[PDB]
Amino acid sequence: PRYLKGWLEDVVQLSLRRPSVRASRQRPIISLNERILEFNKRNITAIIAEYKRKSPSGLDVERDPIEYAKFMERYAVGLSILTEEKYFNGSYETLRKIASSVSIPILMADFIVKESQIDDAYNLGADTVALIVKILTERELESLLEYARSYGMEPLIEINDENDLDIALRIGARFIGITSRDEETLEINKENQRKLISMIPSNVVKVAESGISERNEIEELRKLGVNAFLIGSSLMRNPEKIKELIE
Repeated sequence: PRYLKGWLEDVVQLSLRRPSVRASRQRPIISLNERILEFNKRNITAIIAEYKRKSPSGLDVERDPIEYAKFMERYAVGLSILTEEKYFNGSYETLRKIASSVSIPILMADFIVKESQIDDAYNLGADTVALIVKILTERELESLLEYARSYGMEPLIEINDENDLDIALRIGARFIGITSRDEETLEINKENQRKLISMIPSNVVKVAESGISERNEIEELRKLGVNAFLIGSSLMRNPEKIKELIE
């Protein structure tokens, strides 16, 4: 991994020791990025709803994950399942049960630093994974991207600054998450998010992440080229909000 400190250094060290799983996957990969493009062509707002019990940027929510996933299956373009344990209270077992229960694309979101976490995602039923440029070196990014693609997955490459974006383009990313939240400091800066979005080629599928709460923001960002929107805590607290954001 890259040189880090504080909680990111910790979570990376923890992730290096994440025990791998032995599970058999049940269904072919279904592409999240391709379904987003299809929603775009159908003029349907594409929201990726996140399931997460806890995070550094919110209070814990304890709700039925299957109920949540089945509700969101009617409206969301895909689901993101947090599986990091210490800071997000995630679990691989929640990923597996949700993936066994719904038929929309599933992104496994964690701090992926080793190949066996990609094996884990595949074996638990996820259709893709996130890779985070802030924590991975160029070499790790290219290797883990190639490995995920060898399973048929197209990872979401997560960026937060111009240097991160340059690397995502350097490694040939086709699917980029532009987060307004700096994972190290938790600062939300949407001016910077919009700047990075404006510098991404048209043929990359772009997901705006963090700080999305109003239909009007979705409309503005769509006009700026954003293809989909990742929304977590607001929907953990009030799942029905997704209905307003799509209409």
